[PDB]
Amino acid sequence: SKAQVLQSVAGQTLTVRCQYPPTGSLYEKKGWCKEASALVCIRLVTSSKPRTMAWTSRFTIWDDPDAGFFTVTMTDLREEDSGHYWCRIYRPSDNSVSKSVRFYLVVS
Amino acid sequence: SKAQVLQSVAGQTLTVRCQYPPTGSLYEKKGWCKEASALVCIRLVTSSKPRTMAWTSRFTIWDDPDAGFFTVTMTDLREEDSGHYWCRIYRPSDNSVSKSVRFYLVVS
Repeated sequence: SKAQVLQSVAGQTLTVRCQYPPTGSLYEKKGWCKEASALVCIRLVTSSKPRTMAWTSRFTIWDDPDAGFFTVTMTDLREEDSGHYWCRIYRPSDNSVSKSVRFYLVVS
Repeated sequence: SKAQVLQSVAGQTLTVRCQYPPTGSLYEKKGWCKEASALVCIRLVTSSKPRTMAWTSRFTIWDDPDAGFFTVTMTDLREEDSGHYWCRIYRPSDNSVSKSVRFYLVVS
């Protein structure tokens, strides 16, 4: 789909916000992954529970359903981080994707 | 000078890191401003003391000399935020600029 272009420079920190509608008492895992192929997106970080300090190296997610969005943070950008990414939201019931946004990160 | 290009989309949050060398026990105010002309840069936010929650609406700065850099955060980007900006570092002694980095923010 038409990737939204994000651009920064090496050493900086990237912040990406992805909003989503309410699903009641049910919790949807949030994920950030990098496209490796048209049909492979490698998971970089995932929020499994709400308002958790979801770590994993340079990548983190802070998700709060009460706010209606989660924020992905990528620190210490390198040229090699350039590429296509998606923030994805997964359903409990079957891990199907209910919302996904494609981004093109350009780091120079 | 050759502005570094930062690019995002409306609604997102922008993070800008500016590093700087040590000045001992002396504290340099940190500022973020937007170019209005070649010789006018309007101050948007300033850190007057170290590790302070330097507010002022959508813009904030967190500066920590022990870390060697400060971070400017601009939330809720709008198309109108597009333009040239500088993160500046001011000397005690006379408010002269000891370091400044020019950026071009593109928000679509």
